[PDB]
Amino acid sequence: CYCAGWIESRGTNGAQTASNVLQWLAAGFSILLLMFYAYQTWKSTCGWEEIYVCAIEMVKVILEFFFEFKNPSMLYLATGHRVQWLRYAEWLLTCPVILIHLSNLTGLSNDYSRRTMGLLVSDIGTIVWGATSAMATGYVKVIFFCLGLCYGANTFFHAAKAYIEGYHTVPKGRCRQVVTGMAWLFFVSWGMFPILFILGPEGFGVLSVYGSTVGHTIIDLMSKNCWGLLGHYLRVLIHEHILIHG
Amino acid sequence: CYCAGWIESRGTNGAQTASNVLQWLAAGFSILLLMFYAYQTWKSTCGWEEIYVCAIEMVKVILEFFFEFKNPSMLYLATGHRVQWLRYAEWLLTCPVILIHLSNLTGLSNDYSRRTMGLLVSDIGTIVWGATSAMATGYVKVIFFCLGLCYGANTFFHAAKAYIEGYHTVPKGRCRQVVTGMAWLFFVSWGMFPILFILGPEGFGVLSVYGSTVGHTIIDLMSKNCWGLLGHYLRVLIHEHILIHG
Ligand SMILES: CCCCCCCC/C=C/CCCCCCCC(=O)O[C@@H](COC(=O)CCCCCCCCCCCCCCCCC)COP(=O)(O)OCCN
Ligand SMILES: CCCCCCCC/C=C/CCCCCCCC(=O)O[C@@H](COC(=O)CCCCCCCCCCCCCCCCC)COP(=O)(O)OCCN
Repeated sequence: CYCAGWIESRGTNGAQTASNVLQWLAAGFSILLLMFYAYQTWKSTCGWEEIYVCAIEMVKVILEFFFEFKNPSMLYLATGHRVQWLRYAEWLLTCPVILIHLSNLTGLSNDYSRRTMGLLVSDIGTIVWGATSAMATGYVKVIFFCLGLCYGANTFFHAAKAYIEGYHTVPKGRCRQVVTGMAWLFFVSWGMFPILFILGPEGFGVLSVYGSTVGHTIIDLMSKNCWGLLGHYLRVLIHEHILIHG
Repeated sequence: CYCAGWIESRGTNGAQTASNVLQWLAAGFSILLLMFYAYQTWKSTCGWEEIYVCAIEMVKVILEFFFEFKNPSMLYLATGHRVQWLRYAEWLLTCPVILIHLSNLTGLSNDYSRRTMGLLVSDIGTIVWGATSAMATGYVKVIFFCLGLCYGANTFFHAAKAYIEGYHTVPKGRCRQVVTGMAWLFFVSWGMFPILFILGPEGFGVLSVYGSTVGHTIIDLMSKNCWGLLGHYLRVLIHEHILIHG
């Protein structure tokens, strides 16, 4: 198997250095957040969503530092396109959990509405179509990217509805500022996901593998570590409000 | 890109014929079920889960008859392993919806418990690990298959709990026989999914591409078309019971 499109070049030895540094920073942040969540589960209240997302992010970052360009994480394909399977697998593992966290922002409701079901179905669909577009190499890539755009538009509409509902159910004060910050982080990072797809090697080859890895690491820290930490803080504030007033 | 493991052989020209015949049968069954579900949505009650699963199955069967060995549906990989991406993408699209149907068997409850959330997370994880094992080529394949086995064991435990809960909430009579048949179909087909993985080219190369396609088509008809039709019949019986008694 030669396929000269496999060797190519992943970066410029400076994007590689930035990617390694950001991977170390993400690993450290995920590890520290995991110890913090373990301590909180021991003492305070803690949700399973943030812990699961942090654990998956830590595992993904370790595998990205070690074997990002190896077969399970990087599919090389007969078309000459190196597909970052690790990215989309981690998306499938985390983003549904992030939206399960988005529903029931206040970690108090035990049940989930059908809007959550539509959210999850649309998100799984949009990640599936994004992966297929990454592996689709051509006009099929454009078709599957547009399918993912439609699914992600539905996902964004449902997520915006969930964010408005959370903003209104949450107590007035610090809680709504935390909800607004969560919404900002969520929408910016989840809208940079398709932007990075377009700019990355999976779309127009502008960002290269290492630059795309750098950008995806940054918005991965934003969308999962920082967003999960803000969700945990929102849950802590809600628990305090329930203890005092409720 | 030569990679002599890509050409190989997909079947014996009889497994190919059986695969084509079963694809035509699945396409016809999905089309007829789609007209039936459209008629039911027009006249009777009909759930979105069965319609969505049938539509995805019809699209998947069309793409399997036409471009099953083409790049978007078949990733060829630098390792020489032809990965059936269409299979795992369709799994990610349907199986979560099948489990959303498994929760709320009686199409009456608007809310979903955290057990449904765990079901969906475990199922997405098990499909992700199955895809990674299909692309992982070696001891990494075994490791990811075992990870998928753990996730699918959790999924099966939660699905069994959901089936017992549905069997007990459903009215006594035809409804519980339909629930039992749904449970039998679900567990047999979803347990043949890893059996077919083991026997297929993604595991031990015993079934070949065409034989694996034949088996997956059969248990795809069982797990999605027949199971969805039985779920629709259960919902129809429950609606009749509500109309008469409830
Ligand atoms: C994740 C995997 C990525 C895969 C990569 C490849 C796939 C490509 C697709 C990925 C994503 C593609 C999406 C692009 C299309 C998005 C267009 C879209 O649907 O836009 C969505 C929203 O998404 C956005 O990003 C636009 C931002 C607007 C929403 C921000 C505020 C709402 C929530 C904030 C709550 C805090 C304040 C609440 C009240 C404040 C005071 C009362 C439209 O809602 P909506 O707006 O109509 O809501 C109902 C409300 N009228
Ligand atoms: C889908 C994508 C496939 C990916 C392929 C590669 C990934 C490989 C993994 C895929 C699947 C891997 C699973 C293999 C290992 C799973 C074994 C396992 O976990 O087994 C699970 C599930 O067991 C079964 O598979 C069969 C369940 C028996 C039926 C029970 C529910 C039906 C109820 C309906 C009618 C019954 C009447 C109810 C009451 C009657 C009156 C009292 C253990 O629950 P459980 O049994 O302890 O429950 C709690 C009950 N005590």
